[PDB]
Amino acid sequence: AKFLKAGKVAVVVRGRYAGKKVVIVKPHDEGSKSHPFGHALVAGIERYPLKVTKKHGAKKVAKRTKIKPFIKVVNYNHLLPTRYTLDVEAFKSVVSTETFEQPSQREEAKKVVKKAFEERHQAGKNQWFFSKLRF
RNA sequence: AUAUGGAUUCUUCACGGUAACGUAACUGAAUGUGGAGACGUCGGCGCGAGCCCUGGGAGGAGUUAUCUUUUCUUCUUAAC
Repeated sequence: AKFLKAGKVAVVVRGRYAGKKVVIVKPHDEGSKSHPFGHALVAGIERYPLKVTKKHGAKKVAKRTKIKPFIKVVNYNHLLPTRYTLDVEAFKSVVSTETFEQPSQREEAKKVVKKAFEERHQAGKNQWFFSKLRF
């Protein structure tokens, strides 16, 4: 009866990313010395790709499909779990507790996440995840 | 009207905080939505400003047969 697993998709509810979909990578149920609460390490989308029609040229399609990712430690109370799933094995090793608290390692993980999201978006799958929420 | 500095970009249009949110900055046309402009009267209570009262001290003046370390007066600080 536990659903906050390592591939669950949730919606951020607070903190500059509210209304943006996210996928849980590493959960921490019994808190930690820092962040003494139930929290998860998540990677999400900050700038969703724009809709592409058949009239768009080669240059414009590549521009409109760019995705800007982010990584964040989020309290459980600030997430809204969904029923969707997204495999994270391609980038689970690069995001962890170590990659935070260091500016250089945060950017290295983000570009790896960006490449994974771009390839996932191409050859369309997980269409709900890449669709911007309307509110 | 315009230039320089700063900021931003090879992940093109910034990062931090669990969060409330923070910052020297940190593209946004049509169209749409929201806020400010924009609001009665009476009652007590809290707080601020000016005034009033008052202690010590540094100056000036008055009274002094007798008494009064005394009576009066100056000691101020704007927008931004």
